[PDB]
Amino acid sequence: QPAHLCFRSFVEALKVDNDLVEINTPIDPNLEAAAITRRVCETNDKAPLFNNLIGMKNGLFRILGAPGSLRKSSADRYGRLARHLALPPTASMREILDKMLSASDMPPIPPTIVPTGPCKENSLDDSEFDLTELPVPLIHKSDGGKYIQTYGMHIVQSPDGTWTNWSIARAMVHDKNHLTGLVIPPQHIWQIHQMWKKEGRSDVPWALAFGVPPAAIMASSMPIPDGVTEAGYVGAMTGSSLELVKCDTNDLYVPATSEIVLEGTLSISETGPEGPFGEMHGYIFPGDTHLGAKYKVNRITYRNNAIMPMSSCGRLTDETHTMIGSLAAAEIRKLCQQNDLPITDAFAPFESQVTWVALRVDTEKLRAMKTTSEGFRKRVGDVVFNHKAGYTIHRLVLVGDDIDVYEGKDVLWAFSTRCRPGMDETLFEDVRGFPLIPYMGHGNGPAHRGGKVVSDALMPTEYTTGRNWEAADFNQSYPEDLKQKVLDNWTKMGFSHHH
Amino acid sequence: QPAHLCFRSFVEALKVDNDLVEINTPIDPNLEAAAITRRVCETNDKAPLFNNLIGMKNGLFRILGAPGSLRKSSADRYGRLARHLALPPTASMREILDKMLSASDMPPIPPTIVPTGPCKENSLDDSEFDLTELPVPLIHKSDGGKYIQTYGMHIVQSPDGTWTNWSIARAMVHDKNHLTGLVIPPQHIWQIHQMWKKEGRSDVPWALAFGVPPAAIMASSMPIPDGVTEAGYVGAMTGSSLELVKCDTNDLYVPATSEIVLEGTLSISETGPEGPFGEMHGYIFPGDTHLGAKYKVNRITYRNNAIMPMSSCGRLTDETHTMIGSLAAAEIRKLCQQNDLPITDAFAPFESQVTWVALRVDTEKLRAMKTTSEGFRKRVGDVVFNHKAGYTIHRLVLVGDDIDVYEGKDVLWAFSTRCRPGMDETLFEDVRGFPLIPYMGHGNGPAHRGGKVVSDALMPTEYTTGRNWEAADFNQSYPEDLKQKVLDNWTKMGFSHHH
Ligand SMILES: Cc1cc2c3c(c1C)C(C)(C)CC=[N+]3c1c([nH]c(=O)[nH]c1=O)N2C[C@H](O)[C@H](O)[C@H](O)COP(=O)(O)O
Ligand SMILES: Cc1cc2c3c(c1C)C(C)(C)CC=[N+]3c1c([nH]c(=O)[nH]c1=O)N2C[C@H](O)[C@H](O)[C@H](O)COP(=O)(O)O
Ligand SMILES: [K+]
Ligand SMILES: [K+]
Ligand SMILES: [K+]
Ligand SMILES: [K+]
Ligand SMILES: [Mn+2]
Ligand SMILES: [Mn+2]
Repeated sequence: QPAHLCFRSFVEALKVDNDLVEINTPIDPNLEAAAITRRVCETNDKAPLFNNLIGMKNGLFRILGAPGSLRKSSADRYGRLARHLALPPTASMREILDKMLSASDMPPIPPTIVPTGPCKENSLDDSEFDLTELPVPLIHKSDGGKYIQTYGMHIVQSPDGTWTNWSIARAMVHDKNHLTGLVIPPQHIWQIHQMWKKEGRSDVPWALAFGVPPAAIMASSMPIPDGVTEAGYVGAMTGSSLELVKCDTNDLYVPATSEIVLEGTLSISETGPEGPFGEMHGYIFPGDTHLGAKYKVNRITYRNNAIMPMSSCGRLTDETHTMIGSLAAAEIRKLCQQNDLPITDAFAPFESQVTWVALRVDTEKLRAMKTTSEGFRKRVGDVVFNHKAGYTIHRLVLVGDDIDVYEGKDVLWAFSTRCRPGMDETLFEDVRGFPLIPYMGHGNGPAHRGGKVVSDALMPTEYTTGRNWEAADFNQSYPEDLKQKVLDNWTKMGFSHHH
Repeated sequence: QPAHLCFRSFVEALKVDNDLVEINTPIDPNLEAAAITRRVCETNDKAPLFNNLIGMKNGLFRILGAPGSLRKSSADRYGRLARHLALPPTASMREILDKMLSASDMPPIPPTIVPTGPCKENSLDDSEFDLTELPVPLIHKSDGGKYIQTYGMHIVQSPDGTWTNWSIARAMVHDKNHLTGLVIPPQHIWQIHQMWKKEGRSDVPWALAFGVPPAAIMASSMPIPDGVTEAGYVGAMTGSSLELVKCDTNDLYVPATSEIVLEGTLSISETGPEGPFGEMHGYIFPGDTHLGAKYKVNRITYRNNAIMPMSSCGRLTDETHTMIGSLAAAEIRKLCQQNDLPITDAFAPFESQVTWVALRVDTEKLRAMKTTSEGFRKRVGDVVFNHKAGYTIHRLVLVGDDIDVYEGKDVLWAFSTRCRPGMDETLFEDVRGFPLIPYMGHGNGPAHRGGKVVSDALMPTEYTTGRNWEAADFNQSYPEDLKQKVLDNWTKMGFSHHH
């Protein structure tokens, strides 16, 4: 099976790329696996495959850390993400985000039901497993539980059957047969949960599949529109119908090559302690436990020699930055364009801890609109901050065509030099806020509302007659023939891609 | 003579450090020297010494570019600055800024007058020089003149004789015997000029010395207090009285080893076209010429084989970042402390284009103050933004003790995650603004007023009971013994100072 369609093949691809370290000696899931992974993520090293996890039994489980993190070299920096999508390892972020958006104006390709697959190789009924006995990692020393779920896909379906959602939401072990996790607005797992709660008749049929097709985990992490079944979006993106197998204990369908599948129910009534967890913004607040959603596990199925992917999330750079931020930015770009806003590109700078999105403006189109900063900022912020795709993002930075929004140095330059604090900004207090940002949930104001801003780093003439500066840089401050001469003589004089 | 006391010895020090490239073939001062220098500054390469400048005649002049720019390696990143000050090349920014502040609670050591020095080796009277015939560089292609003055020291004295100021302010060639330049409030050259204007009786006696003692050019660039003679501050910092020689045509005193000295007058009545110039924030606005101050040159004296230092300023990183930003930050740190504010450290992040200063707070002291964010931000911003040391800085970021303000990644992390836009900020519209920032002088609001902000990246419990988080990073999220084990086994497992 191709790497983008099969997690086991993806692992092989990483090995073949010299982008994997296999660790065959015993590693403790209590902190050690996650510490190694954390160090990988902070240094852009090779992904760790833990083949010898202390507590592994009857095939459950090995661990792959850092599945969607960065590589060291600039040339293949996003290669691990490219390997989720059948793209060349040198793909740019623009190419990755375009691939993720491509299915948005294509017919879905619905999944294909097959009778069996590798995920059925082994099974454990409700007398034969205990979640507390598996080698579930403790990822950060102050976590409030062992977070089994950091890179699997939750599967829930609307009561009417018409929408099946795939998403990544965290969850930890509660006891032998239950998990607790976040189920919060405006996420689609929450929206579907609310539908079942209003019906009031049963718990939500649920499955959680780990080690799913890489293209599917990417779509899981993306805020594609309400009511759109991710399986058919992934089918259209990849050009192929995804092969799914029915669960044994409910009528949901999971990817045939899933490494590990949990089947059960998400309660419409019960809750349990959840958190704290070391989160995407780089913090944990020890002791901050709150009631979360509660999942009951009735059955486990799994591949021979099953591998559990894990995100050791926190400070830069891991899957929470590369996937949450970038994929939100992609959706925001599309949303802007669909609202007739002249946005060409969007990216969440890593430097902002993916709390900003920089929006590149086609300034020729802007000039035709004959508008002003105040008006334009308000329009952009209303579109984005009133939409689910804007949920995680608290600052939008508008920049003109000279800025590469995929280069954080350039975004920071433009923000710092072109946006006058206060005057060139519009604050949004009556929008949904992202409580996980420390200044929100642990800050001075409402955790769930406000704290958002549009920062206009467009210069005045960008709205009227066109850019009226040149950069004071080597590229712009010297003629072509001179630059080339300098470059050609550089090493001759005495001065100093792949790598 | 030691390197910090003699520019010619400083050049030798750079050579001996393997931090100099001597270019002995012809180089054009029209753009080429500055293009090479620009590329150096953008890549942190070795400083260029142009020994063969097209247009050099009778000893005027060679050029040294990038005298205060960065080195590539982390270990000696600030080594060129350290060489201005007799510090080891591995000195930290903290050590550099402490050295620059050291003279602030020492008695001045006034200069010593000597009868002659190298700066008298050659001379040109007002029948023998023409500024338009010297190899003055065109630094950026759209500059409005040839900017002879980018790293020399202007010398002016109050009418009463009691304050002699040394500073760096730009100036360009106007004609055979005049320069034009910026003389703007609140700079000390402007303050002294105003004194002479109010007296109304003559033009200001002036000298401009290039290739001065490195320790003197550093103090030139620093906003030490009103009324303090830089020569005596430098004497106290270095522990030695600086040797000065009288000008030939006026009674000002210049460093004995100056490479090149211009003597003349700064007019109290006349102006001439000045600018545009490619500036510290990374921009030039072609055609933006305005009237500037006008200097008349009556005499030139110079060393044999004189060397003119040049800053090819613009986008990161050059002397305008390393010196303007850092030295302002140093003075701000002291100002805060003298106003009883619990500030330990200050630095202007390069990422902010040195428009921000991050202020590290001693949070134990803050807690004792029993205050709030709103109150504390206002107090800090009043002290700093009402003072000349705050002139160039438009955003102050308050951070707690865990943040190294000399590391821009950490400042950006804290700003993005701990300061809620709007709520956690105080805007200052009734303070002096820095018009050279594009969003000021070319922006939507008054060029000279407002546009400043205090951004509080202190978390709520930092004011009350103490930090209540741990970072989700390798350092903080794992115990000591584990970290050490991971590190010790890193290369064994398969994973990857001076450089
Ligand atoms: C890649 C990724 C995405 C996480 C995520 C993580 C990763 C690694 C974690 C597991 C390591 C930590 C927490 N995460 C959660 C999360 N969204 C959410 O609601 N709760 C979470 O608890 N997301 C973001 C969520 O997947 C995206 O917002 C999707 O748009 C949600 O899909 P949906 O649009 O169908 O609701
Ligand atoms: C290092 C450095 C400092 C420049 C400077 C440059 C460099 C390289 C340039 C020459 C390349 C470009 C412009 N600069 C000017 C400038 N200050 C100013 O008023 N006008 C300028 O035109 N400064 C900043 C000024 O030197 C500091 O603000 C000092 O505090 C001024 O000394 P003072 O406190 O005694 O007034
Ligand atoms: K999704
Ligand atoms: K603006
Ligand atoms: K000075
Ligand atoms: K704050
Ligand atoms: Mn969805
Ligand atoms: Mn001064």
